[PDB]
Amino acid sequence: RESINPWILTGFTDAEGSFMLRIRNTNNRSVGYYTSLVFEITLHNKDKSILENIQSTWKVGTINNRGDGTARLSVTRFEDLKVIIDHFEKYPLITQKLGDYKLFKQAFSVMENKEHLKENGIKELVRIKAKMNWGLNDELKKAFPENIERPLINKNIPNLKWLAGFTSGEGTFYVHLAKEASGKVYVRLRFIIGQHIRDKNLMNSLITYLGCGTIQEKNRSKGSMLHFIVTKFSDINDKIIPVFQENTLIGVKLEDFEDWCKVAKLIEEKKHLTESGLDEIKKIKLNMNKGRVF
DNA sequence: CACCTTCCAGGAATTCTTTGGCCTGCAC
DNA sequence: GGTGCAGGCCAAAGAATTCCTGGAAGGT
Ligand SMILES: [Ca+2]
Ligand SMILES: [Ca+2]
Repeated sequence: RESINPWILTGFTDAEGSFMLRIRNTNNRSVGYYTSLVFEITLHNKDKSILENIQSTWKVGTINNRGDGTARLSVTRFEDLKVIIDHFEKYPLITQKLGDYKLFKQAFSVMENKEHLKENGIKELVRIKAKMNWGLNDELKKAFPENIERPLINKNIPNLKWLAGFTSGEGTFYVHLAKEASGKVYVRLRFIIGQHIRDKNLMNSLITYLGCGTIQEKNRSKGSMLHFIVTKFSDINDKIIPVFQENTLIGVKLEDFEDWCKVAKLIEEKKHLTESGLDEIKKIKLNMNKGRVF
């Protein structure tokens, strides 16, 4: 179906997706190496439509339906990769994934000269794979004793469309219920984004760019990880909800968000204290997030 | 028959979600 | 014979995501 806005695309890619450089020796007597370039996303079936719309937008890559209960989009056809690179040069990433993507681009240029089939090709492309992702496997580590640091990237959030894309990937909207013996049962709206410590910068940018929220480190559970949380109702209703209302989310999360706002209006109309409306809230919370059923 | 690329399917590691509960300090 | 609540904190678990790999089907 439909295609996606470019910045929504880049944002969602910062959240999910991987750029990978395969370097595998030849099963043939050829003492050489075959080098593959792959950009692939793997999601729960709920969001398969996204995988389509990405395809529909790039018109490259294949979409495989897995038995894992997930769906995967792969782009490895060499010339098709141009599309990808063309995109992320006109709409760059901002998370640490940018680093990996850049190495991707680098590798592509090395293979574009068709020199990868050359000894020089092998020498350079390994120097690249060592830097991106988990680096070299043990085999390539023994075959190529070499010297390979890595500084953190600190880019600024481009716009709100990027945020709607990214949040559609890694954001969360939670309705917290605490029900003293008063029996009342309190309601609270939380908007959470969980990131690895390496993306601390992004987190910081988040607060300033939204002008609200608070960062909770989470190290007594080793992930590492840390969270960006917004719960103050003034900020949720005056700062968060309008953002994602004018820059719509994508994927099932949108529906979640919508139900979220249902709760938010009820909490604004003060109808959350009456038990009937509180029942309405409970019903919504029960049928969203992990509770929704597709 | 051979190189090489593009694809699928599998899978282990781990990074997200998503989920709660506890605490505190104002207003009143 | 302070207390109710909103705005914060503390975290866990599994599963959705991150990466990688083996094997083989398409083009020359
Ligand atoms: Ca992710
Ligand atoms: Ca997600």
